[PDB]
Amino acid sequence: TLGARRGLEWFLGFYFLSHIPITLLMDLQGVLPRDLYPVELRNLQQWYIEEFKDPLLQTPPAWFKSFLFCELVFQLPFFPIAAYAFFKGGCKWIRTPAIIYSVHTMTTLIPILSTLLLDDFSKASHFRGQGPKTFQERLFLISVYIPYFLIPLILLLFMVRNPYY
Amino acid sequence: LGARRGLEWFLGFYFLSHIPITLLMDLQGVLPRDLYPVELRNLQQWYIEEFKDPLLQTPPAWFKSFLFCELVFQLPFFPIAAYAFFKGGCKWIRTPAIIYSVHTMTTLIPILSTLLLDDFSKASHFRGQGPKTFQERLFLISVYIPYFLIPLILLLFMVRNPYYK
Ligand SMILES: COc1cccc2c1CCC[C@@H]2CCCN1CCN(C2CCCCC2)CC1
Ligand SMILES: COc1cccc2c1CCC[C@@H]2CCCN1CCN(C2CCCCC2)CC1
Ligand SMILES: CCCCCCCC/C=C/CCCCCCCC(=O)OC[C@H](O)CO
Repeated sequence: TLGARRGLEWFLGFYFLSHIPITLLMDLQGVLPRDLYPVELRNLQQWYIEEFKDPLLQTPPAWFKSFLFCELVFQLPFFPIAAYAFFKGGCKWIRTPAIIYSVHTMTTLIPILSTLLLDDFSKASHFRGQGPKTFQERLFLISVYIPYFLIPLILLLFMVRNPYY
Repeated sequence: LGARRGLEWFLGFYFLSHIPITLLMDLQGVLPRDLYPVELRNLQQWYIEEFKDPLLQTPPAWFKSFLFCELVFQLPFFPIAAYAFFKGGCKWIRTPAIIYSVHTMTTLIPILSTLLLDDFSKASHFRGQGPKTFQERLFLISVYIPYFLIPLILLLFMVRNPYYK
């Protein structure tokens, strides 16, 4: 049947494939004009921000907004190329690109996960009551961001040590 | 000499000088300043007052995480990378230097974006600590931009130089 290395490649292929609709229809609504999005998709983002209490994608600060422009200009073009590579197999030319993507993404989420778990989101802060208030509400939000840090770390370890790449 | 060997000399001097820069300056906002002598505390207070640095003294959550990354991840790599480019022809530094380059570049994209585009008034969360004029934003970007360009050169150097593949 399928192997261990090939199984991770299929799992990584769906990660890069599913990241395309997640970036376009969700994350980029904080940097791109609202008029590029239909009303049905603009309310879907608000369902997330209200339920998960996300203070970043709601109104992005300057540091978070710079990571979103990286996702549009650098990460988004790489997603289809990486998906095709790990679905086909034997594409060694992706080793250095996948390392660059992994290290970059992981470095974007260390300040994100640190802010969501340690920063203050009360009315006295600049977030002005928009954000997780309880420890359970912080992990409920960290749960959505943690797959985008763990999966790239898996890709970094895979690329550095795999002799077939 | 030559451009390649000269760049390795320049890179070695970058990683060697980054050791006193990190220990004696940048880590004063992550480590307790009781461990620093009065003179080293006063030199940082001079830089914060003269250059109007809004991040180094009282770092936000996102800026603190990078300073911890600079301590746990970057500082141990500085002597190894200095030896690799001073000696020359250390092909084992390629992937480790790529990881440092993409990490440090991703660290400063939000910093440069914040210094140039964010609001540093008395009503902002920085409480008038930052720079107001465009002139001092360049005075502050000038001390942060070499840590984006030199890692950018390193990334392009390791990706294409056949003497490290
Ligand atoms: C039926 O379930 C759903 C339906 C609709 C949406 C969602 C779910 C399930 C859970 C919540 C999601 C909404 C996704 C929002 N997140 C996208 C990734 N983003 C990161 C990417 C990396 C760079 C930093 C930002 C963080 C935000
Ligand atoms: C006699 O003049 C000097 C003497 C000593 C030092 C300096 C000067 C004058 C020029 C300024 C320097 C001090 C620079 C301080 N910066 C170092 C890099 N650091 C990191 C933060 C994390 C991301 C990477 C960059 C931010 C702070
Ligand atoms: C006293 C002040 C001291 C500091 C003063 C400021 C120094 C600015 C230096 C910039 C280096 C630029 C190097 C550019 C090298 C070529 C880039 C290139 O060709 O890039 C191709 C591209 O990356 C393919 O994707």
